Amino acid sequence: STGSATTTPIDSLDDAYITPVQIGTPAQTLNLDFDTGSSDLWVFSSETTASEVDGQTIYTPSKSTTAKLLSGATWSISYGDGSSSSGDVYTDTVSVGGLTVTGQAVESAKKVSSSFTEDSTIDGLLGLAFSTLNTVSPTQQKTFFDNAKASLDSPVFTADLGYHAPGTYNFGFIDTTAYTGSITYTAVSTKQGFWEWTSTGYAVGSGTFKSTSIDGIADTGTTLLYLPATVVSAYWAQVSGAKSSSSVGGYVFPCSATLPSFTFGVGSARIVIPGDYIDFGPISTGSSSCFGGIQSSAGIGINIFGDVALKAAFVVFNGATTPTLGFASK
Repeated sequence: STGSATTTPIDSLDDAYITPVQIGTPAQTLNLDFDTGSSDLWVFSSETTASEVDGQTIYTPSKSTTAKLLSGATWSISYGDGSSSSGDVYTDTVSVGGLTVTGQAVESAKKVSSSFTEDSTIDGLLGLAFSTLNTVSPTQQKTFFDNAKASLDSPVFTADLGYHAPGTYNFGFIDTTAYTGSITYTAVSTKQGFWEWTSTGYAVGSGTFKSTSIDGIADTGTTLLYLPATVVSAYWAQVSGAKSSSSVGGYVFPCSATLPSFTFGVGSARIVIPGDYIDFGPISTGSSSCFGGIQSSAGIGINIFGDVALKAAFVVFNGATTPTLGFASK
């Protein structure tokens, strides 16, 4: 089997991407944030505290003939931006882009933090990291990909995110029309439960490439590119007036600037992020200070190749027995 679904930015800045997902019988379609940095599929639901729902579409398990309470199971997750959610668990039929998993754990939120409530366009998350990070207790549950894998034509999924445009998540096949040149594959460590890999270096604009190992994760659920302070300083030093602002919470730059590109290495290959992808616009409405899309990872504890980086590539998440990651230009 295979599946193919379009993923769409939630706003004009590509702050996140939503992908339609069919849950239950008859289908209930919710727009989920596909997140290769976590491993819980959770949804706004009929059980979510009413005051914490503000425009989201909810999953109602009592209206699904295939829903079954997973008795005794609970979940609770805290993300790296400080957001969180928790609740109980059902199993139900879940389909993405034509690909169907029966008996998928669907984690029903009883509580969500304010950032989730305030984002009316995101109806929940679909985790695509390794199942060892799944938070369901006392019986840990598998991701949608892990459940689908044996049925897929090939044990892979791909992320093809757009810049200010829709893109695609494919399951079970590599669309050879969706990228240019060849795909370069690189080793993955699953020791921390992430799609963790080591970039071979970077360049700023038209500058010379610096060969240096940068360990980080491929995380479709993180908006920005978070890299070591040394790397980030070298980037922003090429933008007149750019500075790190503790009051704003990162690097800002004059909105009048033309940003340089940023290149990262994948083995001997190179992925170029155009300067425009690094512009996240005014810090507040009407400001002439703009927020940068490359930020320091210092204090996070890991480097994160988020959407800013990933949307510059066609990315293969290879879930073969020895997992790997592939990157191609597009």
